[PDB]
Amino acid sequence: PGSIPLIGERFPEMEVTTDHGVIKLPDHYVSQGKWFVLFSHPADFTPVSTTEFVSFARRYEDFQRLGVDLIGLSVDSVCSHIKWKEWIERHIGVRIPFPIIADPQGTVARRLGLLHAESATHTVRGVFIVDARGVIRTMLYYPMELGRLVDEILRIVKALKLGDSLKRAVPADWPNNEIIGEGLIVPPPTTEDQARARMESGQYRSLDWWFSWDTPASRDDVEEARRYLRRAAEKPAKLLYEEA
Amino acid sequence: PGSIPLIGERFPEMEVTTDHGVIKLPDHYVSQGKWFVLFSHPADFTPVSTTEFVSFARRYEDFQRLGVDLIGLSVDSVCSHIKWKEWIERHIGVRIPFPIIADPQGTVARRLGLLHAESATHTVRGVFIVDARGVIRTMLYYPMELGRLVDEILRIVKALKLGDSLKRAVPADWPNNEIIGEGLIVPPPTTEDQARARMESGQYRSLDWWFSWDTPASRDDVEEARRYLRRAAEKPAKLLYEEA
Amino acid sequence: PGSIPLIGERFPEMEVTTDHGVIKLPDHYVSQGKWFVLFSHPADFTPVSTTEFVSFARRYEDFQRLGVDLIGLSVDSVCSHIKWKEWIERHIGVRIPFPIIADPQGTVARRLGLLHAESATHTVRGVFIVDARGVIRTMLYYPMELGRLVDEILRIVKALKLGDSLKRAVPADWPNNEIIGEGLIVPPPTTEDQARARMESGQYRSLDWWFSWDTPASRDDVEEARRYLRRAAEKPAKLLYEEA
Amino acid sequence: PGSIPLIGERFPEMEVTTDHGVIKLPDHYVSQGKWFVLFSHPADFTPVSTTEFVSFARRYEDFQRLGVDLIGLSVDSVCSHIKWKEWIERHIGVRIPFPIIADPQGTVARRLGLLHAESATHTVRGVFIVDARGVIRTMLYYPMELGRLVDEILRIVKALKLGDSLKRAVPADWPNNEIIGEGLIVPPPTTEDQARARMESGQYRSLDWWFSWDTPASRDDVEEARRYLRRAAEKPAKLLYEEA
Amino acid sequence: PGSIPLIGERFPEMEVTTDHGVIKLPDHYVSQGKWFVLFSHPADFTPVSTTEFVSFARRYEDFQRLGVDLIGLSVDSVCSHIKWKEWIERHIGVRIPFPIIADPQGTVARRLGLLHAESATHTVRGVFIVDARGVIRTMLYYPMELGRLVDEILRIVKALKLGDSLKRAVPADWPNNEIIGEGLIVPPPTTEDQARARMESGQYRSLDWWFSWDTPASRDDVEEARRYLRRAAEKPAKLLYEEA
Amino acid sequence: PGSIPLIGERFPEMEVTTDHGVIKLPDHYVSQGKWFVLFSHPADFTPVSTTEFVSFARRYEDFQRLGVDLIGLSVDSVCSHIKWKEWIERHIGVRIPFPIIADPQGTVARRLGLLHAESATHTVRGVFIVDARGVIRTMLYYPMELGRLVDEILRIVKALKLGDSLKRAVPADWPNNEIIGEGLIVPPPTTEDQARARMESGQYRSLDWWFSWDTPASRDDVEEARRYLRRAAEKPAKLLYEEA
Amino acid sequence: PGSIPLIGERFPEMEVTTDHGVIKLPDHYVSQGKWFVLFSHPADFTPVSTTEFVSFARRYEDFQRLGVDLIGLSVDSVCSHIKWKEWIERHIGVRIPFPIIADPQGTVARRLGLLHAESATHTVRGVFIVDARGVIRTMLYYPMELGRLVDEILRIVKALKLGDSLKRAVPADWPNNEIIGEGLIVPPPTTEDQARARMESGQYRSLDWWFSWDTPASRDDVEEARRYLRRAAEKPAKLLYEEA
Amino acid sequence: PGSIPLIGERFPEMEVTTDHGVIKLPDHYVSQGKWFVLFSHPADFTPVSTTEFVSFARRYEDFQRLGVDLIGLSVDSVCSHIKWKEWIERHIGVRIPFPIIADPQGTVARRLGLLHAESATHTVRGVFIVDARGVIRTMLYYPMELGRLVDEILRIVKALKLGDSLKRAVPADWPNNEIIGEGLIVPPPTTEDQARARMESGQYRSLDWWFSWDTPASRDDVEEARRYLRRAAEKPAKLLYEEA
Repeated sequence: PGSIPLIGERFPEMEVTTDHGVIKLPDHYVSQGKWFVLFSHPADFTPVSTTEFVSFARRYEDFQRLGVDLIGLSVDSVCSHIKWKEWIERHIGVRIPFPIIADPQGTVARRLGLLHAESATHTVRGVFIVDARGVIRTMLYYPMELGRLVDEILRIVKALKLGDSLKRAVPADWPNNEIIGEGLIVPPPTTEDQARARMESGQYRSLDWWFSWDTPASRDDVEEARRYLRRAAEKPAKLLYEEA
Repeated sequence: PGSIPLIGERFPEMEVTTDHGVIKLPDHYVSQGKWFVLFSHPADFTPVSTTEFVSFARRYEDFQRLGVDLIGLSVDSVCSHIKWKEWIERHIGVRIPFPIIADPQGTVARRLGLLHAESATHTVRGVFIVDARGVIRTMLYYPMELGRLVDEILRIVKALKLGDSLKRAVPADWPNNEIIGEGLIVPPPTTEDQARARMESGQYRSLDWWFSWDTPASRDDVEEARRYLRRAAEKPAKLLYEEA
Repeated sequence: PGSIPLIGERFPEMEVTTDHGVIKLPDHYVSQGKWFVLFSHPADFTPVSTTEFVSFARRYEDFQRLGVDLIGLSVDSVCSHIKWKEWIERHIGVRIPFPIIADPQGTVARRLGLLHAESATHTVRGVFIVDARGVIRTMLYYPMELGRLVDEILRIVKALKLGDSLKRAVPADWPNNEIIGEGLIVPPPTTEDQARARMESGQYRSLDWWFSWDTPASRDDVEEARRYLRRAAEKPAKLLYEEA
Repeated sequence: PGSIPLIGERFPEMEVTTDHGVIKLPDHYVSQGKWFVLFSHPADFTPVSTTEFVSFARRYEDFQRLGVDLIGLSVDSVCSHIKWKEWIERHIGVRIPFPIIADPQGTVARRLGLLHAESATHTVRGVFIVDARGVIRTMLYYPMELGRLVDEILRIVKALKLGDSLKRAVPADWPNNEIIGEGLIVPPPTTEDQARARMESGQYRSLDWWFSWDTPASRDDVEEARRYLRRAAEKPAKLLYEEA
Repeated sequence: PGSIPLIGERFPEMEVTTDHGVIKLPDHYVSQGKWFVLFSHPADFTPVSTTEFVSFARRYEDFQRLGVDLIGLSVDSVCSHIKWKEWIERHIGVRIPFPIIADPQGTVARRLGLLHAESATHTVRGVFIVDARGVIRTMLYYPMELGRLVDEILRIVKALKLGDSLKRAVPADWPNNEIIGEGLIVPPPTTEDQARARMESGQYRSLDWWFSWDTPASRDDVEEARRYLRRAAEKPAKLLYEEA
Repeated sequence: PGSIPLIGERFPEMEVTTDHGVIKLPDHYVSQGKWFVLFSHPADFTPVSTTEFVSFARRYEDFQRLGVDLIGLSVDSVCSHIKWKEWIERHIGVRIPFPIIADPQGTVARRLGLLHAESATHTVRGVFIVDARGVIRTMLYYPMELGRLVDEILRIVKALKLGDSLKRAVPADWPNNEIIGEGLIVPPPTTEDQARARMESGQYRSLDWWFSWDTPASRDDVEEARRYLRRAAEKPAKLLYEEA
Repeated sequence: PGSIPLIGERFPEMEVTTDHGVIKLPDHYVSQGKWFVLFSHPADFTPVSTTEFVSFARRYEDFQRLGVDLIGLSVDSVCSHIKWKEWIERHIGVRIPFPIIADPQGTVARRLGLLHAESATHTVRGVFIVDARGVIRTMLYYPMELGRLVDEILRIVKALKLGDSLKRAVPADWPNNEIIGEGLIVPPPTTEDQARARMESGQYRSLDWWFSWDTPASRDDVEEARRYLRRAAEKPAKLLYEEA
Repeated sequence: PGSIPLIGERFPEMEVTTDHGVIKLPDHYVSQGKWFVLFSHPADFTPVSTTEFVSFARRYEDFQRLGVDLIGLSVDSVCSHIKWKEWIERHIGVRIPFPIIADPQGTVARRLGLLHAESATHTVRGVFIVDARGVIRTMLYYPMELGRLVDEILRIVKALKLGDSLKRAVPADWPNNEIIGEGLIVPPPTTEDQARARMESGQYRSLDWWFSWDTPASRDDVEEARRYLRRAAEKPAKLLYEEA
């Protein structure tokens, strides 16, 4: 096994070198009132990693609408990062606008547990979702051989921010949940007195005293979440390889 | 501040008590030639967890068809697991067919790093995808306040089985990748000789010696994967709360 | 092979989550000048445990009259505790009025030595009798297979309270001791001069200088304690399973 | 705190010196197919301890009916044990037929955790109920100031032995339980398949799939157990101090 | 082997429970300007031990007249001590007026090295002679099978007090030394100059510069010591077993 | 602050250099079926030590009659021992026939715990009484300022040999015990069955079941032990200083 | 400070990943009878490193002619190495024919002491000259800001090989030493007999018994070495930036 | 198996005994605004070491022009150093003007990592180039059997001082680099913003945004550096051996 930071912990304090300059994490993003998604890839000039950078870049505006910044990470150095970006700009027609951390001695990698048994030398496809307080909200470890579904990363941040802003929990497969649809869950009672007050209140649709929900998300909130999933499910209109 | 098992490692040898009896992991599933998805939830008779069990139960046939079994985990005991499943079948009309681990002392939870800072006593929403050799392939850690997207778990398992059988890596957002669509990536050359040989075979479409791909997945495999994402993107025709 | 708290020790300082909320032990009871009985059971929705909650519930007023509060404990979570009590009130027609601690990681169980070799993950049927100063006075460890005698727990608390106020030791089987009946024992002399002086005073009935007693308990005190034992001896007029 | 052996563990292998000679525990009883109750008292020529020794002696034949032997324990030496026994025979008219362990260095006391904070030098009123396989079944810790209810010790050994022979769990306050009276509880199902097979059997009375029971105890078993409690509840005919 | 306090060290600071109450050693005696003889015996109601208690009691005035208190010690408890003294008073006609320490966990015994290989559980027949400054002057260890010669304990104390007050060393077998009779020895010179001065000054009988003596002990001092040995040598006119 | 060998332990294996040659303790005496008395003195050419060597020398014959050998010990060298013995024969007229260990680095002294607080460099007046099996039977520690009573060392070996051969314990002050005179004590019963059998057998004089004795020592054994004490008590006929 | 391997030691046993594949050092070269120069550079697509790779590639045949292989090293990955080589081939017209180690976790850099205080993450410009036995012969540490003089690296391996072949030491600045020109030094005598015999044999030119030399190097070996230094001294007629 | 101080670190503080007296390193040279080259040699009166001292002595002027002092090091004592220098002056006609450290117990050698496997006892041919701030700028380790090229030591210090004053990196083989001749390299951009600003400024000749250079070294700086290399490549005019 290996060590990791945990959901509910402050992202560990660290200075990192990127292709945009030196930055402190998580302070650089807190100070801007921004969430960030830190994600890792094994090495520059690798194909699955290249497809993921293009996916993130296509979705950069959707992340900006949510007040979310993107930052990559591999063990390759800054000049390799910049050459790889230039190659993607020239050959695929896509500009990567977000920084990439250079982590040559694996210092960041070992701190975030991004070195798995699949490779002693190269990080797996780690994803840290960090809110504007610098708190880790969600962690995903995908392997070398499988690209990420970047639309699920938008769904996660949109639903987490909706949860925070309405004091609600978010049901499976939201906003297309099979029980309550675009409904959001009221945090259950934690005492018998709260359980009673809730059974007697009639304020919410309920299946039991522990399962109440309402529909407090705006139609804009619901449809933007659904658009991410519709894009994931859509056959692309024109493949970028064709005009390359 | 927590330890996890790692991608590429054997799922740790353990005996667990489920509401179906005592089993050895990963042996029980390895012996049947099955993959398994082990996932955790904080406690029984909690609403997000209930929406997730209903989502998994709706997808159970989709998992079975792939040669994949499901096993749950919370810190609650077997009698609570059985009462909760009875509750779901009676009040929602859905039978949960797969076992749930009872982990009251958190033995399993500490082994798998499922106790994060969000709760000292209750597991987060962890997901271990384990192949038929008993090897961990992917790990996801969703928080208390956010339900999983279960269709992404199906897409991960399908893309992994495809990549394993076709000897390919899977691009971002497969089968709807913006660069190569349903194409799968040839693992890149590891030497200058292999790179020269690959580029002077023209056996594959390529953007560079390190980015080659073909389209070896069948119509059926591709459409199966697209079915998962289309179900994720679509609002269900009727909601299960109406039927209660 | 396990540690325990000891008679004469302060009940250890701890914050516990109950189905009534968060409390500090023993402070929450010391602050009210109340004794408490903390008792454990293996799991919610187990039958012997259900019989014991119903027995405690029937005796709640008897405990209340001595200024003794009740608090249960199992490794199950709050929501399982509230659902279990709801099942008891619905199916047996008895409301459980006292809190149950939820101890999902066995933190409290390990602190009080409630995990024995009968089960690695579930608490035996422990009983801690703690006075208004927060001091452990008596400890009982019943196994999984055997319900407690709750009337003996009343008789212990009543006899302890009498012993403390009257400055007496309590004979075997009080208030029906075969030697001295409802007599209480004068703490024996600790010196030769004290022994000679106790014998020369002839203030008490004696069998020897180390064995003096008197009858200072009131008729109401003795009758209260004899009531507990008569209820334990007599078959209930009507069984609750009947009107179910 | 302090250390103790636990319910479900084999009584610790040990040679003890008693006023009947040296015996190995638990082998000396195992080898005769006998249960034993080992109990402790702080010191010889103490008044509460004397009342308890007389209680146990009066109930000697009730213990032998159950195939249970008695063995005592204090930090006093053999010659003190024999002088104390002679004093009880001479002044109270009661022969103590069962051995007492001499534990001068507290070697046995420390092994069984009989030294609590009430006294660094004298054992509290410990009770270890040990079955004919040498397994600890129940442990009670009464303090210096409070004599035991010896009839509850008979009720425990009778109920444990009945549970063992009829493969049943014993409800609270048996044989006077307020829900099922003299009924004994069928150990609950541990799987969903068994829970369903049980509720389709209609083989037993049931409040739910986890709360089944029947009435397999002999009327002799029931009335003997009730008789221990009726004796506990009975004002004695003639106090033994009268005739001294 | 095993650890001890040594001649010339302060008797270890300790609080001991006696049948006369709690006292602090050596303070209780130092604060009175009294020597004490602490002596041990294996167990109360043993026959050599009884003969030794009677021998000390007969010599109690001789000890008191020298400004020496007696205190005993066994692993037996206070009540046992007092019952044993009652037995000696009633059956031998001798009152034991001095205190006995109760040492049930062997705490004092381990401190004073009174547990030898002859018994793991009961002290041998240790004797600690302690002066009015709390300083250990002499230590004797007699075994279980052999009663002490109490007159030699009187001789040791009288000779040590004479040596201290007259600034002399005491010859072998004093006051019946075969070379110098009742003579006492001048501590020898420690320098060549002191040797020359002494071997010139002619103030003392000498066998050499290192062997000088005088006779500074009063006739009553000498006769007091002779009387201890004369009592040792003479068969008592009447044996206490006869007049019982 | 010192470690000692214990009664009941084998005398520690060691090779010592004496003024008679190198010997192995205890084996040199065990080989011959001899007891030995090892005694120490602070240094050669000290006056108390000289009186003690002369007292041992005069009693050599009494030691040889009991099959006891004598062996001395100081931190002085073999040359000093020979010069010292030659001085005693010339100036006092007494041959020292027994060997003295030379212990220059205090190797033997530290092993036997003979370095006490009185002197960090010179041995106190230790006595080890060792039987023909090489077992330590009694230990005495006299200080620098006080010579031994050698007749008590004879009485100890005599009483011990008599106790061993007759299977008896020896009362206080034997053969002049004030309760039973020259009587020897039968080891007390260790069980109730032995107590009752012994008492009703009438075989011995008794004061109680734990205090039995007879008179199995020959008149010669008794009068020899008494002569030691008579000699200890007698004013010597003529002093050796006068004819010196 | 930091740790290094040393001249005269075996190059540490290690498997390394290069852009030509996986090789074992030093075995891969030892098994071919080849020397190797392992050199490091901080990162790919850095300008000093690029000039050094071009210098090495220009001298590749000079190295091959001596039986010396070249192997580079940086913490950049294999794909980055190959893209950097392509760049050099495309923009400078120079093919890099030798392998580059990929050392992303700095496993090799730490083993060889290539991380200095100038950078925590990137190796300085290290040079290990390793002979055909696998033995380290010479180590150079150039910093980030200063490219190496590759002709001195040729002079070192040429001179070491001559010295090994001819059993000679090589004077400062060989083959242009100011004292002995192209002379090689005879290893000095290690004894006075050798010193006398060396001087008397008149076999060598000599300044003293410890300073003898001859001229055993072929004209071709000398001119090869002089050609390395003349190349180092002469400005190229055409600069490669002008043919880009 | 050796430790070294590193490039970028301050030369370690040490007091060293030389043949010019005690000096403190590096403060002695830092004080004067002087760089120093500290070099080592195995032992005095060894032939390769002699050729090296002569090569340094004859280049002393070139070192003085650069504000560089020289200091030697061997394990030989100060008297040997002075005798050795006298021998070089007398027999070769060359005065050694710089000090030599005496390092008899290898204190300095061990601190600078100058003891390698080639000799446990004698130092290899180490070179520490230390700047006027007392920082280590370059480290060379030549072996016993190979003399240094002292002109490369001048070239290093000349190139380092030039890089420092013009803020430039020095290409391979400067001033005869095969790509840019006497061109000096601008440190590469560390961000994409800097890369773009530099490429659209057109201020520098470039091969790419990471490879910019200009020619800001004076004709004198370039020709002085090139003279070092011309000297190294020139067959000496007359060998000093003939004059000796």
